[PDB]
Amino acid sequence: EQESVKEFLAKAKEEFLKKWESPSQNTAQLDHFDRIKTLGTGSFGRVMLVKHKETGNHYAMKILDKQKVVKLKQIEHTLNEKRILQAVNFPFLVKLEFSFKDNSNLYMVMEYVPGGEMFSHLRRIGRFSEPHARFYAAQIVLTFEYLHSLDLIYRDLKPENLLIDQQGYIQVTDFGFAKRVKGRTWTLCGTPEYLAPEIILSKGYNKAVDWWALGVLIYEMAAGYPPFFADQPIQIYEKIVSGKVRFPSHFSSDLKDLLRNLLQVDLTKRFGNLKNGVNDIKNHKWFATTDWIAIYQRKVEAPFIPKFKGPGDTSNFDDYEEEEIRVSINEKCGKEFTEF
Ligand SMILES: N[C@H]1CO[C@H]2[C@@H]1OC[C@H]2OC(=O)Nc1ccccc1
Ligand SMILES: N[C@H]1CO[C@H]2[C@@H]1OC[C@H]2OC(=O)Nc1ccccc1
Repeated sequence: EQESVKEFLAKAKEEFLKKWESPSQNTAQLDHFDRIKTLGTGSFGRVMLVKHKETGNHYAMKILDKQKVVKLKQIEHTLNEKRILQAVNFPFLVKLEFSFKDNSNLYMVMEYVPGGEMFSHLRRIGRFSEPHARFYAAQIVLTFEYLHSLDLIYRDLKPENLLIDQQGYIQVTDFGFAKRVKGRTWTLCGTPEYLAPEIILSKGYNKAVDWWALGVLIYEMAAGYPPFFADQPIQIYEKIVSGKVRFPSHFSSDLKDLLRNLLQVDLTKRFGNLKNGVNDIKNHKWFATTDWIAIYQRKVEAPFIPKFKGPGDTSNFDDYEEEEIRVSINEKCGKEFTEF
């Protein structure tokens, strides 16, 4: 397709490109915030809940150690992440509010989403019913239609990266592997359980890898566990490239048919990567009850609302050792991060 969708995406690309070509920089500093709690950690950064001292607003602050970014070969990826986040705008993406750097670290200050990760709720309940999984899946389909139209690939879809907001809708966080890509790209990155066969085989790959990952996510939401799993990654990779996938008997026939077309090992036959693009997915029988405009407008009542007391409640996140945010007397890796 309808002209309203075509015109929506043309305007979205226009607005993205203006920010992409003139990124914002240096819009706050560390001592504007009080530190509250660590919400998660990793090899080269962590995420902390903070409170802005003048306004009282809460935020999730991602802190990356510049020297560890360089050593783990993530320079280009960290520059991709901040440039993309400062340029996008869509209902189901977390908003970037501030960014800045100092002698030691890079900082990205995001909206705080207090309901926690979809992964926690999935494991507490066991599995989601098909209507519940389908509500979340429709939001990811729309978000990928938006990102792919901007020539972006997301490359890290998994339940840990989908936060649940106060109204029960998804907010996608972590753009650490996202990239603007005209054609193909080649980096090995992602989480093993979610990787498409063409990534594992070191091929040049495209946006079809996000549609494969959506197949893995929908299977995991409806079954309670992902389709390909093992103790060592090499064993996971062998199952993925065979693509041999068994479905629980409680799966509907429509769900199995959709999953066979998303978890298609031949990328030239995979739903989302054919001539009709995303409409092969939106028009599939498993989505026949979905009102796509109502989801986009956030007019559907959600299947589940998280329990929390207020905008600063951390009870839906877990506990980590609290470490210092040190800032060196001397500047580190200045050249490498000039554009940040
Ligand atoms: N979590 C982000 C995204 O929604 C919130 C928040 O940031 C401000 C507000 O932004 C939007 O509602 N964005 C939008 C709306 C319609 C079409 C395209 C983009
Ligand atoms: N989203 C989580 C779960 O899948 C990914 C990711 O974390 C690592 C990996 O974990 C599993 O494959 N879990 C599993 C496998 C079989 C039975 C029960 C659980």
